[PDB]
Amino acid sequence: AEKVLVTGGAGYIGSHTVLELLEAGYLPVVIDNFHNAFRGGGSLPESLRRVQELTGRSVEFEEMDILDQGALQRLFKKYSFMAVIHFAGLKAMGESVQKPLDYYRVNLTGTIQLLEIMKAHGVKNLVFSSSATVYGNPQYLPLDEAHPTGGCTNPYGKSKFFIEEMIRDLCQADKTWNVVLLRYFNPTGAHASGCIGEDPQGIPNNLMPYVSQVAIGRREALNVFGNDYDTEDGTGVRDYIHVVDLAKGHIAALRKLKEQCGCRIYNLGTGTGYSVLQMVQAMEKASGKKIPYKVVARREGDVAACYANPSLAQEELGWTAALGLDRMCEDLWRWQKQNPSGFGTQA
Amino acid sequence: AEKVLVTGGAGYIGSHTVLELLEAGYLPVVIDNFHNAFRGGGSLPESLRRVQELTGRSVEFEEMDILDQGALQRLFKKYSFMAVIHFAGLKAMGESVQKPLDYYRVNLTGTIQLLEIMKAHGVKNLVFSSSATVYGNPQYLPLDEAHPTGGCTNPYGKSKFFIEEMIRDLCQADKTWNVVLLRYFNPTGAHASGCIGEDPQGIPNNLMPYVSQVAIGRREALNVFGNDYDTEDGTGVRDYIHVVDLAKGHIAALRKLKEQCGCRIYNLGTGTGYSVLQMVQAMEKASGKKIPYKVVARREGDVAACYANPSLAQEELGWTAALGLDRMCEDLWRWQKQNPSGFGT
Ligand SMILES: NC(=O)c1ccc[n+]([C@@H]2O[C@H](COP(=O)([O-])OP(=O)(O)OC[C@H]3O[C@@H](n4cnc5c(N)ncnc54)[C@H](O)[C@@H]3O)[C@@H](O)[C@H]2O)c1
Ligand SMILES: NC(=O)c1ccc[n+]([C@@H]2O[C@H](COP(=O)([O-])OP(=O)(O)OC[C@H]3O[C@@H](n4cnc5c(N)ncnc54)[C@H](O)[C@@H]3O)[C@@H](O)[C@H]2O)c1
Ligand SMILES: CC(=O)N[C@H]1[C@@H](OP(=O)(O)OP(=O)(O)OC[C@H]2O[C@@H](n3ccc(=O)[nH]c3=O)[C@H](O)[C@@H]2O)O[C@H](CO)[C@@H](O)[C@@H]1O
Ligand SMILES: CC(=O)N[C@H]1[C@@H](OP(=O)(O)OP(=O)(O)OC[C@H]2O[C@@H](n3ccc(=O)[nH]c3=O)[C@H](O)[C@@H]2O)O[C@H](CO)[C@@H](O)[C@@H]1O
Ligand SMILES: [Cl-]
Ligand SMILES: [Cl-]
Ligand SMILES: [Cl-]
Ligand SMILES: [Cl-]
Ligand SMILES: [Mg+2]
Repeated sequence: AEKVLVTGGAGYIGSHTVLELLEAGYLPVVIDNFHNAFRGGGSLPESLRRVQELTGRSVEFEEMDILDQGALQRLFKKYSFMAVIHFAGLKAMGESVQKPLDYYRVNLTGTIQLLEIMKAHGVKNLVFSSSATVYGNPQYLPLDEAHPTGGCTNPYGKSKFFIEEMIRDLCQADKTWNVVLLRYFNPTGAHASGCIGEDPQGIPNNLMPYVSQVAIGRREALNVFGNDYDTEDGTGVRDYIHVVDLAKGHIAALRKLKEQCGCRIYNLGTGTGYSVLQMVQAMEKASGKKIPYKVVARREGDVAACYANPSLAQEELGWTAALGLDRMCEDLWRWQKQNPSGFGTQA
Repeated sequence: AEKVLVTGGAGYIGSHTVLELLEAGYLPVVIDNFHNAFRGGGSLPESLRRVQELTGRSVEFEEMDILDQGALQRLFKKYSFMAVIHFAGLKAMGESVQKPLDYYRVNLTGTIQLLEIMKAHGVKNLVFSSSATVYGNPQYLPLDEAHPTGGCTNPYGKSKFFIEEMIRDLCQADKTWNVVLLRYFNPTGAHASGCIGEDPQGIPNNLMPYVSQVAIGRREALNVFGNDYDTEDGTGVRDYIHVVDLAKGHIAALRKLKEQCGCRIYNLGTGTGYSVLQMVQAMEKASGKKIPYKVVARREGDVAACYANPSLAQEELGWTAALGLDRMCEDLWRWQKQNPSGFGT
């Protein structure tokens, strides 16, 4: 009977998570300001309109910015939330380094405000979207939760780190709060229906969408950012994790909250690292198309290799990433093929 | 632009700095929300009313909160600022650990709003009130700017480190910004006049005001937080710096901004550390009163010794603290004796 508030719920990870919540019997209330989500023909973001169709369950949604104090207050007054899953924020589009204040305002002040509003309304259960970037340049691998944090590169990563810190202090000061900080690795793939997925606007900054776009025939070749790293093939290595697994990890996080767990931090990754070339190859296999690429200059601030140690999460969260590489690629391909130009309003 | 905005200008360090600004020929505009400042009988906070009286120069003031975006907008439209000295914030009333959100809201969100307005109005010159707390538990002494920072014990100190980091990022992103981050050590003392000084409410958390309150007779005895540290006498050692010198350091920071220095960080300390007992003794000498004390348990999170390496500030800012221990004690006593109840009741 008590709701779960989902901020930034119309985005990539958020939409997939709303779907999992609905299927698991939860009742979400979703907010988003369309900063990086496509408007549908109706009131709902297209992503969520599709989630409603897929699940056969209604999606409760309000267009709203987490920076809008009054709206946020009214929302918390109107419903009785039992928890909040916070995805809303700015993510690097390689942008952060150039616009620190936007990241500090949206991510930092936006989250402080949300926490204040939560406290004031007696909602002290949170699931926070963190990231492997908080670990900075890996000092060792795989990255376990004990790996040093902070020392992050850009404003985006620092914003995530500062937020983690704040929540940690909050839990320390008030034993009644429960917060699960989830450090995601590299989310990829799409819901198996092929109806929703990652919907980038313009030239994708991330690997996977660029690859699929080449495979679909929109882009000519993949620009590989350096091949001189200290890795097996010289190309960057990352722990790619299926968005569906990631979304399910959120449900696990809600259950953890119910245990009155205090502050907990978990990596959400598969524990397996793949290089850029390995991802291209898997995409060629999924797509049944050759995927050309060209090696270009390294990208500023890029790390050589990053991958998780997912044992804490398996142990404490009762969660593991069930989907493999081919699944990720096949699911991404399905979304891409069925939606050559991403989301669009209904015909 | 011409004017200098002084946030939290009605506070301890800020009011002394406003005085110095006025004496140096600057034109300040002060804002404060009275969160930790005493209101006078007029518009001005008592501290500033006094500064006005002492300098014979007017104090331009506006009561407002840094968290008020609308008020910030109006302020920046009304005046043409050339720089901003940012003192406004919450300090540990030992509190931080217990009220993180208040600290993060006022210190982080407030500073971010200020930086935004500054950016909006093209006022990209800032002097920020930082603290030696950012260094965390000292790895070596004295503390130079190169010592590691972050990994702060508390929400208050963390807030300070996060702010420095944000400012660093801002300066990186926009080379037109100039920012001087001043890491204060342990501010003490008062203006020579004895008319203004630190005005704590309730039982003071800091050593000096507690000491002065014992001497004046407001407190029975000083509780000494441990005598078993690895210090010459077993008690905590700190770099006590006269608030007047600190205020003067802000003027040196202003001149630094004019060089188009980008982001610079400096310690504001004397480089001389004194123990709790040494301070007690020096205050007995200054006040002519006895200051009884009792040794109690160590205070959670306390560091044995902390003091500055003042070289960089001397070399780069061209500033050094001139007033020593006796002077600090003499000035602190005068303020306390002459104002037994602080600014008012
Ligand atoms: N995708 C990744 O690789 C990745 C990795 C690390 C952590 N994260 C974090 O996880 C979260 C979700 O990432 P994602 O890939 O789904 O990104 P996304 O951009 O698709 O999702 C974020 C959603 O937040 C919304 N939003 C942005 N600012 C808002 C505001 N002020 N008020 C309300 N809504 C606002 C956007 O419109 C968007 O729908 C983000 O916080 C992101 O930083 C993602
Ligand atoms: N005194 C110290 O020992 C010490 C140590 C190092 C750094 N600092 C920092 O130096 C600064 C000044 O310290 P101080 O001793 O003068 O403290 P203070 O409390 O006397 O001065 C702060 C002033 O800011 C005002 N203020 C607080 N919140 C405000 C808000 N939201 N809007 C507007 N005004 C607001 C308060 O009313 C007060 O007058 C603070 O940033 C403090 O954290 C102080
Ligand atoms: C949303 C997000 O948090 N992105 C961050 C994440 O990126 P991260 O590197 O994890 O993820 P990407 O998808 O951008 O890149 C994955 C890998 O593919 C490579 N690649 C990617 C795209 C492309 O067109 N060509 C190519 O060769 C990258 O160099 C990397 O080796 O960590 C990086 C390093 O800390 C940061 O710089 C990014 O801001
Ligand atoms: C760990 C820390 O960051 N603490 C704060 C404290 O520093 P800090 O601890 O240095 O300063 P204090 O004035 O509180 O104490 C100075 C010394 O006196 C001792 N003492 C103090 C009071 C008392 O009643 N009895 C006693 O014995 C302390 O143990 C210490 O050794 O004030 C600074 C501003 O002034 C703040 O910037 C700091 O956030
Ligand atoms: Cl409800
Ligand atoms: Cl007045
Ligand atoms: Cl003016
Ligand atoms: Cl001094
Ligand atoms: Mg393990």
